[PDB]
Amino acid sequence: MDIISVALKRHSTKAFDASKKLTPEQAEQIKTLLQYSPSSTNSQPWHFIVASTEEGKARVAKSAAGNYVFNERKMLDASHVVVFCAKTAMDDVWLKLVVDQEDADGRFATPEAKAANDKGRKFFADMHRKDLHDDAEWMAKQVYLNVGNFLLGVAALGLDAVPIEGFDAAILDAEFGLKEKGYTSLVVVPVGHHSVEDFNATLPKSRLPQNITLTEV
Amino acid sequence: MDIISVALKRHSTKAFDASKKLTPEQAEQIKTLLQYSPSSTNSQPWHFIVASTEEGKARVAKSAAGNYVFNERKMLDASHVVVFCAKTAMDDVWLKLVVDQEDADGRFATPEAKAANDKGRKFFADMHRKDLHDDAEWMAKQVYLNVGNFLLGVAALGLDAVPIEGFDAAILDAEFGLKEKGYTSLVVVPVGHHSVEDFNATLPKSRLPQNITLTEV
Ligand SMILES: Cc1cc2nc3c(=O)[nH]c(=O)nc-3n(C[C@H](O)[C@H](O)[C@H](O)COP(=O)(O)O)c2cc1C
Ligand SMILES: Cc1cc2nc3c(=O)[nH]c(=O)nc-3n(C[C@H](O)[C@H](O)[C@H](O)COP(=O)(O)O)c2cc1C
Repeated sequence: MDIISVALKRHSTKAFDASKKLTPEQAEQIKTLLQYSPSSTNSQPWHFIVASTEEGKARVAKSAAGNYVFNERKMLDASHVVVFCAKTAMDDVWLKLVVDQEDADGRFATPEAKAANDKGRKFFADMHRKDLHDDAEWMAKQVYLNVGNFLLGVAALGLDAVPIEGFDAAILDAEFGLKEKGYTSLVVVPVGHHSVEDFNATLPKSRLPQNITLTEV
Repeated sequence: MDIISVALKRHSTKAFDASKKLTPEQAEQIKTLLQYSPSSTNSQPWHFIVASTEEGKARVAKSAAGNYVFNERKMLDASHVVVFCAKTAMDDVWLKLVVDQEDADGRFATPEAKAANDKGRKFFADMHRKDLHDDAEWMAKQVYLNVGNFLLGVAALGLDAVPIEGFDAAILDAEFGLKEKGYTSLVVVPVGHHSVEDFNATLPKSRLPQNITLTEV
């Protein structure tokens, strides 16, 4: 159970074995990972859809019918398929909700601590929706962080997965009633076990040398 | 069971033990982690700065001014500090860097297949920097994905870390001459070991209930 090995061994599955499914335990482990991911000020500006039924994966895959047909198969054949969603705008409600939760779990000693945490959360939230007018992308950024967390996490569970950015968010939004609830699709991640039609399992892993992307000071 | 415990036990350390440094192997491991993270089309539109010296860390801490004082401590007290940077504009010279390392690592069986990815990568990049004119946030989204992978990874190594968004991007960029190289800092991640002053090490992890963030279908 060494994380580097799993980091060097994991890959983007290009073909899933429709027959091999997720344990009801692994199915639970998948939702736990999504939920427990960190976020700026613990804003958790996301929403997830975890397709488990063929009727569900088809609903999702329905967004890959365009010029992303090669992606369609990964969706339908994989055990579970999660489509990460980000909030469209950071509202005062979601903010009150987060702090009310942190309080419910006992993260505040005095009511003054609770207030100081809320003012700090609103400081950052405001500099985004009021100063820089980027709360939508700031929120989308955290969702991606959640994905990086997820990809490594499932890989460490001995599961295969692949981050799909090639899909019509517009079609997916409409198909699930998103945007109405204040959300958008950003990444689709089919999870399960790979089949022999997956070429990327035999191919070596590649990244640019550290002498180009990294500076030590 | 394995990464899940890691995921639920990890926390945003608020105070570091300066004397507690990373072991020689741990230092190489965090670097590997930064390197093998996935990214859309394997574009790796990122750059990292790892400060391990006392001089390096102070230079990064320079960005912890104004209303970001509460983060200066962690940037100096932590064993190593990683500055996550994204490219400011995706140019063909880099798309050529990626494809050349993929060809060199032995992923392409036929020269037709290499030209097949170059086109795939280009088409994806083209619709971002031309049509939507948002390649700056697209590359930035990839960096956050890398951070998520990093946060869980260092935690799996038994290391402490806190993702910092509270710093001055201009000071960090200027202090390192990033704009001229084509980069901008997004997230700062000091990593080492927590001190007993870390009030967050003993506090309970708070997250929203799954009945709000997750829709199982
Ligand atoms: C992108 C990002 C930026 C953050 N910025 C800061 C920061 O500037 N300073 C800090 O002390 N914590 C920062 N946090 C830590 C969050 O408050 C923390 O991740 C969140 O409350 C969840 O707590 P946990 O990491 O203990 O699970 C940041 C987290 C993320 C993901
Ligand atoms: C955000 C994102 C989007 C990607 N889009 C796709 C996609 O639509 N289809 C696909 O097969 N792979 C996709 N990839 C997988 C990448 O090509 C892959 O992560 C990269 O080549 C590095 O290889 P690895 O995943 O084996 O480490 C994507 C990856 C990420 C992180």
